[PDB]
Amino acid sequence: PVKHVLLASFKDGVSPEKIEELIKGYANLVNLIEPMKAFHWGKDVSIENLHQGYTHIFESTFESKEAVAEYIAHPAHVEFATIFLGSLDKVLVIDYKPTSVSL
Amino acid sequence: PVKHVLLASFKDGVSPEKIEELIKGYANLVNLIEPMKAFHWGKDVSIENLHQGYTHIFESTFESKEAVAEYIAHPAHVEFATIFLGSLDKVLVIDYKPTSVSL
Ligand SMILES: [Mg+2]
Ligand SMILES: [Mg+2]
Repeated sequence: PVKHVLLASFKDGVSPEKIEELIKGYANLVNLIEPMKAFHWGKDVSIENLHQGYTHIFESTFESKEAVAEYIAHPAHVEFATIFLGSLDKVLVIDYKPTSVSL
Repeated sequence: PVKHVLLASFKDGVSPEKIEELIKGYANLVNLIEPMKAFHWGKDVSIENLHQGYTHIFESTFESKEAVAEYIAHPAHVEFATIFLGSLDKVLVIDYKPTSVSL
């Protein structure tokens, strides 16, 4: 359905340990928030030098645009987002419905 | 394996028709380039106002980091990239190996 993509840069002084702690917390929102169905992440390993300072990507899966909105309004999201966003330099969010060249 | 993510903003004066033409061309690289295995895209429909001016996302799937490198070096990529990049304002690329909280 709808993929919720967040790209991030962790601020100076955020440890690798705090990053893995934060990522486990973000992923836990699957469990805490009904509409969020799955969570995957990655550290950038590109070679093109086009990452624009972002180092990580987080993708969460939803069944609809309305489900993403419910997630954003959910008090567990609002609480955790303060924690997570507090450790970021850069953030970028895009939501899309995966489309392909299909018949 | 490795997901190759490109975020884009189309420059002023690129028509919706030229965009769909360009997207069909990018997607065709699946066919032209062995290492590229699948292609999906989306227009941003986020509500958070965090998209940083990017409007589209393109995700291509590869089997390895080496396969992405082969794609970048492939002459069909080099030719088409001039065309596609010529119509962009903003571009951002990240490659990642999808990771999850798993046992
Ligand atoms: Mg859930
Ligand atoms: Mg191919």
